[PDB]
Amino acid sequence: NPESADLRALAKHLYDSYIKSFPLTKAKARAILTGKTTDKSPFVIYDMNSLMMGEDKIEVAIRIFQGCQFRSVEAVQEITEYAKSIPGFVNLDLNDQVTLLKYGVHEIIYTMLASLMNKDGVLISEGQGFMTREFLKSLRKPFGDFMEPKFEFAVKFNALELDDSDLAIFIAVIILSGDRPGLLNVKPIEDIQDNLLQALELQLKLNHPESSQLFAKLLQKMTDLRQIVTEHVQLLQVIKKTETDMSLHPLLQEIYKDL
Amino acid sequence: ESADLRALAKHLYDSYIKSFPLTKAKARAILTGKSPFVIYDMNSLMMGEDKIKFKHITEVAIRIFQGCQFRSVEAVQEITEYAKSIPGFVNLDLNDQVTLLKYGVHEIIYTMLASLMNKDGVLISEGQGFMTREFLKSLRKPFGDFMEPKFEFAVKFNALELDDSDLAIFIAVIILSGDRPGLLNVKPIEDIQDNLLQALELQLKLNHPESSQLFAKLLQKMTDLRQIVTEHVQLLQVIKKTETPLLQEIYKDL
Ligand SMILES: C#CCOc1ccc(/C=C2\SC(=S)NC2=O)cc1
Ligand SMILES: C#CCOc1ccc(/C=C2\SC(=S)NC2=O)cc1
Repeated sequence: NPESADLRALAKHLYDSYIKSFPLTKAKARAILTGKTTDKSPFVIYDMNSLMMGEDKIEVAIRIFQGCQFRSVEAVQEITEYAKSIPGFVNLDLNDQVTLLKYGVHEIIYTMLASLMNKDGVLISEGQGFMTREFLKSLRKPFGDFMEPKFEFAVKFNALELDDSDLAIFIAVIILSGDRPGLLNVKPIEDIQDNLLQALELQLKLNHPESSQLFAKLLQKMTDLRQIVTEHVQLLQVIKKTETDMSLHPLLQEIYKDL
Repeated sequence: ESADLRALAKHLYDSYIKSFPLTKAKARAILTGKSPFVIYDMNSLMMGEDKIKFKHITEVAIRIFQGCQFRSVEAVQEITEYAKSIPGFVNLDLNDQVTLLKYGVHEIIYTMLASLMNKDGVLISEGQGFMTREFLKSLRKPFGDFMEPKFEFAVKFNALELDDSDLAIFIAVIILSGDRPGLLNVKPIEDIQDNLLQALELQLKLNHPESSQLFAKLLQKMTDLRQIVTEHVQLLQVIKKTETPLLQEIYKDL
């Protein structure tokens, strides 16, 4: 194990800072969704009466949507915290840091949203709740189509059966993309990712020694992420016209602006 | 048992060299002779941004201030990597690691900032530049009173004439402070620090035999450090009442 030991140390570092940056890991999500407890069982929201009942322990479609955005802002904060811990990220040009976050934040958000999802719904409110897929689809349709692409991607992506130690390196690879529009110094970004991609390859080979070409399949999923992000920005462009009274968050505004 | 303390001292020094590019020996060679670009007024600041490379290059006083905090973010990552090298640190509770770092990064940032400072100014941009103390004082209020406390601390601290091998163990001692608010398991933290304090005592007695109680005086500097940190966050909230997106999330601390 020559220089593979450096990649193992990098994997462990990213995983340690992953746990320190995201309070709801995939491990805790799967322990809740399956039923490995009686204290971690979520309250299930599936209709109007179960929503009103679940509003004790933390318009209707507007309220759910605003709740989504706030969770998204919090997620951007956590991803920012995690990004600062990627070796070399804070040593890059400041403009490039803003750019990498601006275009990577949502690909990671949907990637990690898969961890909170099954084919039937998605965990909410730090895992205290669980909103069903059909209830989200039953919302008034501009809002009813917002979560279905995330659910379809999550079904296909959860089949890879990645744990948190894999996802830490994977989302690090997403942040350090040298093909982002408007980057000033691409070469250093590509060097960091070259290291992150090596680390991810080794981690997937050791953690999934039977998953043939899991590295390639995981890399191919980034295509689906792009498509998901595109459909979302279009959907937002519809909501901005239909709902002239709803407010989009400034942080979310700066991310999607001129994307 | 002293051989174990010496092994810990050498280990922490090698990790210190690996983690911090601009060491105190490097900085002091620059502050004596080896050729940094000097920033002494507004015009030399303009020419500095056009010739070197920085992190403050993106009112002038507000810009200088932000470059203090960006560098602090960069510094936090270097300090984080070094802390992970302290024996026993990674085996601690994860929440305790986050807490120790959260409350230690400031004291360490100023401790090591003293290594880049003399009575006349501070090195910047990995030693490529040197911003004068007078030009920092000439900044408009409240930004002109931001760095002067750090300079006054660095003078008294540098009078101790510590080197990198001393500062490595000293920083490690700061991290393992068992009195940080919110710690869940103080016992192993204080155990590691008890070992680090022994290593620091032996190091100072072997490296500065003419200084009788240098260990005691170095410990006395921590009160001055916590005053500098405590009084720094005050000017930081007043700074939050004088500066009104995605960039502000990157610098959510410092
Ligand atoms: C249309 C639409 C979007 O659907 C969603 C999906 C997930 C959430 C997550 C929540 S809500 C809450 S409270 N805490 C969370 O994490 C909210 C709305
Ligand atoms: C009032 C005020 C703030 O004064 C300072 C002091 C030090 C720095 C450090 C820098 S800036 C750079 S680039 N590289 C460094 O190490 C920046 C601003």
